Amino acid sequence: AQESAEDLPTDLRIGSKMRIVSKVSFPWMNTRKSTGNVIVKFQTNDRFDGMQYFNKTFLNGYEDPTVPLPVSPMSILEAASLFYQFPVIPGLKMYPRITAEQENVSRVSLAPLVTSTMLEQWQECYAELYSSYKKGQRGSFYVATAVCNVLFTKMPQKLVAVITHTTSAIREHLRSQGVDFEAPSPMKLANQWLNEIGVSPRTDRAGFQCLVVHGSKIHALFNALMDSDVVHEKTGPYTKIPPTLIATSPFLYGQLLSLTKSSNIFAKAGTKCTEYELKLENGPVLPHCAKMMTQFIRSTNMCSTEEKPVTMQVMDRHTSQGMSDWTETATNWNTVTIAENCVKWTKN
Amino acid sequence: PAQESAEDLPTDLRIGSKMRIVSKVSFPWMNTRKSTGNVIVKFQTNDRFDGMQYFNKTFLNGYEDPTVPLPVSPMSILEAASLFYQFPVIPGLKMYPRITAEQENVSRVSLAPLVTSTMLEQWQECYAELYSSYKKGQRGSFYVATAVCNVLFTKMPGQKLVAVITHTTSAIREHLRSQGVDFEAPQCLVVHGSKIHALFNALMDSDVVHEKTGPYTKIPPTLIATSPFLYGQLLSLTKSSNIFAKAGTKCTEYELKLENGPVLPHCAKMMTQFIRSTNMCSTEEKPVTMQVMDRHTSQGMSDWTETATNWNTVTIAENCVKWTKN
Repeated sequence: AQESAEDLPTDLRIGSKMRIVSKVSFPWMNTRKSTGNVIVKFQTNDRFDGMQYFNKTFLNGYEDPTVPLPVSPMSILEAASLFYQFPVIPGLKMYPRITAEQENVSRVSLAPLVTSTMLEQWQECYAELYSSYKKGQRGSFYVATAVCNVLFTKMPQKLVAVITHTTSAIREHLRSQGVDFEAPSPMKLANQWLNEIGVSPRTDRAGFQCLVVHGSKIHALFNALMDSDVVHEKTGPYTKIPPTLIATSPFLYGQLLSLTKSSNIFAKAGTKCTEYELKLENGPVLPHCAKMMTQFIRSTNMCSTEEKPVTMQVMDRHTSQGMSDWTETATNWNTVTIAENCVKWTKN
Repeated sequence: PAQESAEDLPTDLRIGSKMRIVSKVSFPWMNTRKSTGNVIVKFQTNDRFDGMQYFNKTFLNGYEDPTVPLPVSPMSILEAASLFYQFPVIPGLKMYPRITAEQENVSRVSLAPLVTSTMLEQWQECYAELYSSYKKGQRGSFYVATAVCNVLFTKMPGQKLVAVITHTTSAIREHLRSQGVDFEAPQCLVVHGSKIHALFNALMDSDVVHEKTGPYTKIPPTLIATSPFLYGQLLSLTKSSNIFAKAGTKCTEYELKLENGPVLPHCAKMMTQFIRSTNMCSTEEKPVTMQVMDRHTSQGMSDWTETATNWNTVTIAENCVKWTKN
C-alpha cells in the first residue's frame, strides 16, 4: 500500500548511495536528447554560496530551519552534498566499515610514526566531540566501527545512544565491559539424581540485533569505545586505523568533504520517455541530504507536470537497521516519489 | 630609541613560527601552584567549544566581522585565537615552515605512490577552488608556503587585488620571468591586477615548487586560510605555560608559549583582547610583554600599504600599546 505526507518523512539510517530518476531534464543538460554521459558542470559563485548556506544552516550545532535560501538552485544541490569526517588518508575509502560490506579495497602500507600519531590525535578528537555532545550543546553524531554503527542523539532534554548490527558475542563483550541496555531447571535435578544414585556426573543467537542506551548509562559505552581491541582492528586492510567519525558541524581535526556527482541521459524505443539520471556516491548519505535535495527539485519546477513524477532511491540502509525505531518522529523508507503537493512512499 | 605608540594593536601581516608571552602577574589557571617549572593549561567545560563558536562567527562571511559579542568565559579567547585551516595534512609530519634553509631535522616519512598521486589530484582541485573564490568572490585573503618561496594573496580596500612574494633569489626571479610572470621589483616582489592570473598558472604548473628529492619528495605546497574550504582541516597550536622566580628576588616570571604552526594577525589581536579582559595589565612597573619569532622570511608582506607595520615585540597598557620601532 501507499503512504503519503506533505513533506519528506525523516529516516535516520545512513546509506551508501543515492540515485534520482526523472522524465524532465536537469538545467545543465538542456542541449541534448541523445543517449550519453553528462558532466555536472557548476557555474560562477554557486559552490561557494552553497557552502555559505550549509554552514549558516548548522552554525548553532543543530539545524536552523529558518535560514533564507540561496539564489542559484545549483547552490542548494551543492549544500546538500557536504559533511565533516575524521580520520584522513588520501586514497583509502573510509565508509562502509563493517567487514562484510567492503569490496576488496587495495592495501596501503604506512609507517609506525604515521599510525601512532593518528591514534594519538584520534583520542583527543573523540573526547572533544563526546564532551560537546553530553555537557555542551551539539545535536548528534555517528561512529562507524568495524563491527557496528553507533549513533548519539537527543530526544525532543534526555540523551539516547543506539547501536546496530550486533552479534551475541558483541552483546556479551559489552556486558563484560559493564554496559546496560534495554534489549528488544531439570538438568540440575538430573545431575542431583545421578549423584544421589552414585552415577558419575561426567556421564542465545537471535541473529543480528540492535541496542538502545538511556541516560547516565551512556558514559560506560563511551569508555568501552575508547578502550577495546574489538573495535581497533589489529589485522587486515584497516590495521591500526581507528574508527571513522562523521558530523554536520565542525570539530577539531575534522576535514570538510563532498560526495561525487554524475549524470546520464537515456533514450529508448522512439517513445516520449527519455530518462535523466543523477547520482551521488562515495560517502555517507546523511539524513539532511534528502531533505535539501527535495528543495532542489521543487525549486527547479520539475514537478510542473505532476502526471510525470520524479523518484528518489537511497541504498544499503539495512546495515544500520534500528536507528529509526526509538521514536514516532522517524520512519523507515527506501524509495520515494516527489510531487509539489505531496511526498509518497510504500508501506514497507 | 624610537619608542612608538598607539591606542590599539598595529597590524603585521608577516607570519610567525612561534609566540611567547611574559608577565609578572599569574595566569588564572596557575593560581593554586606556587613553585617553579611546568604547569598544565586546563579548561572548564564549555571553553573550547564556545571559542570555536566565536571564531567561526567572526569569520563567517570570509572576512573579519569586528562586531561579534564576546564569550562569557575569558578562557574561550585563548582557544579561539589559535585556530586555522590547512591543507595537506599527513599525521606526524611538519607542514610549516617549508623553506629549506629554515628546517630542523624534520622526521623521516615514506609513502606509497598511490597516496601521493591521489593527494596531488586533490591539491589541484583545492587550489583552484581557493583562487576562484578569492578572485571572483568575497574571500579576503589566503597564504601559500612552498620549498623555495612564500606567497600572500590579498585585496586593498570594488577593490584592487594584490599578490606578494618573499625570499626570492636571482634564479627564482629569472625563472618567474621565463614562466612569463612579469612583475614589479622593489628580496620580495609585488604583482597587481590581471597579471596575478599568470602567477596563479605558474604556481599551478611550475616544476620548481615540486621537488623530487629529500623529505618533501612529491608533496605539494601548503595552503592556509581562516575561513573554511574544501579538504581543509581545522587545527590548533600547541600551548604550554611556565613559572620562575627572578633570581631569588621578589620579582617572578609567568610564561605562556604557542608553537607548531603558522602565527597569523588575528591571533595577536585576540591575544590582546584576552589580556585586556583578564585585568592582568593592572600593575604599573609590570605591563605585559609579547614576542613573535621568525617574521624575517616573510619580510616585505607589510610594506605594500601604510596600514600594515613591522614589529617583533609589543608591551601592553590598558589604554595604549607601545613598541620599539623597527
